[PDB]
Amino acid sequence: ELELDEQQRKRLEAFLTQKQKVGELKDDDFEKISELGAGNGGVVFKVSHKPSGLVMARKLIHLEIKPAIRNQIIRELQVLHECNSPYIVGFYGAFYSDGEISICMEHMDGGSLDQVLKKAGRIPEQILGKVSIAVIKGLTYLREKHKIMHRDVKPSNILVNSRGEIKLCDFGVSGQLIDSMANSFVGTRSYMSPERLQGTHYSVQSDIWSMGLSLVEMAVGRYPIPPPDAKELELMFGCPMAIFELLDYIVNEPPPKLPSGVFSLEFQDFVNKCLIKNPAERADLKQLMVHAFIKRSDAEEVDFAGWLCSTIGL
Ligand SMILES: COC(=O)[C@@]1(O)C[C@H]2O[C@]1(C)n1c3ccccc3c3c4c(c5c6ccccc6n2c5c31)C(=O)NC4
Ligand SMILES: [Ca+2]
Ligand SMILES: [Mg+2]
Ligand code: NA
Repeated sequence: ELELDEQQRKRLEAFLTQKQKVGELKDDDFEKISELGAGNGGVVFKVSHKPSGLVMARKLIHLEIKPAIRNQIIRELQVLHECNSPYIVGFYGAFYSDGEISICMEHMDGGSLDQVLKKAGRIPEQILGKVSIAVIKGLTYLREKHKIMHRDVKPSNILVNSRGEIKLCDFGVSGQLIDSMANSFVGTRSYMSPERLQGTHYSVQSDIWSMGLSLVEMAVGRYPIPPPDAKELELMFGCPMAIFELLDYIVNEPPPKLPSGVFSLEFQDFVNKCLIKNPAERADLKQLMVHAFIKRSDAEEVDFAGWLCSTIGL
């Protein structure tokens, strides 16, 4: 299912063309255009690579560690240079400098589905059908060609742009970086599968669960954990807990689910097969790739770009 499209394949080569001319990334070649978002561990800025004129997203993570340690990280990130999927943010290059490690990539003017949600309030099903295909497709490539998991699926990790592109970002690739980052830098797991919340079996199934949870929140408009009362259900459509509480409520409670009537049965059944606790029972990639929801959505002609640009102003 990793086949390529004409327009897509043409866009994949474009990046390559540019990436070639850019050359070695140097700290003094960048110019801060603005801040994009606070990503746990470091910060993301909208920079300008003066020498090339290109606009990029520079991730900065301050890690005062031994040189060999740093030179090590940069060695691991060199892997992202091989990732070529229209469902994953284009990588430009990484490097260290004066205390910080820089991760330069492709800028996504659409932002994260996290912000998009806030703007829209709640994403339409037909739209969520495009995201599913994207995320679903992304994970496959991450495993198919790159034999690695994502390990961190959430609305904030789903970047989109004015071209109607949906790509994933924030997937671990450097063990050392994670090690050094694990220091003070630490994020939540409220989007993680229960299986992992027990040091048990964890594969793409863990990502598939993450997605399922995200899709619901985007569809409903809020975090679907725990299950919102009926007062809101009839409010939002017509019709708190501690980081450790949810972490367990997620393990000792019935998985969330999309409210009936408002959504399509196929979609409802789709998420459900995603939020199946037992990673063994939960649907696998190819299983979802051929799920009625994905087939119906893959066929639907949805102008994602238009709706997005209209939902955020763009
Ligand atoms: C709260 O926001 C986040 O966690 C983001 O994923 C979302 C936010 O910053 C983060 C840290 N982020 C990241 C966290 C980790 C890797 C990449 C990003 C990231 C990228 C971009 C943007 C972005 C663009 C426009 C508005 C906000 C944006 N962000 C990113 C990127 C981008 O255009 N290209 C990569
Ligand atoms: Ca400098
Ligand atoms: Mg993260
Ligand atoms: Na600098």
